[PDB]
Amino acid sequence: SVLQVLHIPDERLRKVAKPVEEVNAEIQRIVDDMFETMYAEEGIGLAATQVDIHQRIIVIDVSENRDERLVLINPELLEKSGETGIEEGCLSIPEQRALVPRAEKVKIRALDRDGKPFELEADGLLAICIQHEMDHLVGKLFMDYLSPLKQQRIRQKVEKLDRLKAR
Ligand SMILES: [Cl-]
Ligand code: NI
Repeated sequence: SVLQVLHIPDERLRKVAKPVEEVNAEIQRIVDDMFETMYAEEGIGLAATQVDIHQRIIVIDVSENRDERLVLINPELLEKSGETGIEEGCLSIPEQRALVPRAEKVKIRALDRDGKPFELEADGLLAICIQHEMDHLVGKLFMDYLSPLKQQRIRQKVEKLDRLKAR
């Protein structure tokens, strides 16, 4: 099923996710719904926080052909290096953008969809998306990296867009 994605200024987006205790049937269903939602929204990543489920679960697909599913359950950042930054969007901040400074390279450990442990070294867009999505799990949004005036403008624009969509 496609789930609702929360938009700013919803306070539930600021909630710090708890670790997943056991990757079970419930967790696998959440993962599958998150993929359905991410693809339906034409996004490249989604955190459980964004769908009002406050557990450390991320789904990602940065591929052009939309056929490279990555699941991070309980991800932990092991190392980071380099400097990068692109214009980022966010499904929770619809249609908005900002240049966000990030690490170019990250190494993480996590559990996959079957609950099997793995490690991953990532760079380029994948590394940027991992960091963006991991931020969500600690209640942090790309807005938080910006000036107060820019944050105000972004909030106002999302609020107007949401009124318009609310039909
Ligand atoms: Cl997002
Ligand atoms: Ni986001």
